[PDB]
Amino acid sequence: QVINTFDGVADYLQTYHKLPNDYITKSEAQALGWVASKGNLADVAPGKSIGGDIFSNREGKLPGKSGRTWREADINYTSGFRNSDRILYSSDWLIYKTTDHYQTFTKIR
Repeated sequence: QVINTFDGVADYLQTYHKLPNDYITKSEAQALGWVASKGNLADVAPGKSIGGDIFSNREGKLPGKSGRTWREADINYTSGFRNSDRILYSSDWLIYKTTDHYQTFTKIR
């Protein structure tokens, strides 16, 4: 039910080409009552993590291709304020990780 680690998610993405069922976008989350400054995501959407939004890369920290879109998902989230862990996945399925809020990324896939 909750796939939120870098190998589990990497996994799921590669096989299903979509995020597991416990991910919702910032938008859906706001729709449910999340108020970032309150750190209450887990109170309005228990078991969910933020994920699925476009990640821009206009800074080219990630390999680019004309036509490639990047998406991100929060990793290791249980509750509270958001952490520094993220999964970055492309259109054409390259998978990267960041543990320092996009300071650096590592190829996973």
